[PDB]
Amino acid sequence: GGGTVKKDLKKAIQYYVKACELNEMFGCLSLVSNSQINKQKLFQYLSKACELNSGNGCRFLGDFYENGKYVKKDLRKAAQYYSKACGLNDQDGCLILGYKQYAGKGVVKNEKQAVKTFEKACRLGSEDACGIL
Repeated sequence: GGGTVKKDLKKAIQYYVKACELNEMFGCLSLVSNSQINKQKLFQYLSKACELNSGNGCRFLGDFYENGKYVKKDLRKAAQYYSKACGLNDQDGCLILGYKQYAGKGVVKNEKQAVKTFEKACRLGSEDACGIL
C-alpha cells in the first residue's frame, strides 16, 4: 500500500498545485487528471491558482461552473473565469470565450466581439480559432 500508483499520485499533489499556481505548462491539467484529488480540493486549488492570476487555473475553474456537477451551474460565472483566463493570455480561455460570445451562453450574444476574441485566441496559437476565422 505504500508504493502503489495512488501513493505516488498523492505525492505529486503539492507539486502540481505549485505548477498550476505558476501557470507552468500542463500544471493545472495534471491536477485535473490526478484521481487522488477529490473535486472539492480541486475547486479549492484552481480557485487559489486563478486568484494568483494563473491563466490555466481560471480556465479550468471556469469548467466547474459551466458544467454544474460539483457546484451549481452558473454560465455567467463560468464566462467570467474564461474571460479572466483569456485576459491572462490563456489560449483555451479565449477560444472557449469566443464560442460563448457567439452563442450568448452565460454572456450577451455578440458575434462581433466573438470574432475579436477568436482573433486573439488564434494569435495565442489556437489553430481551431484560426480556422474558424
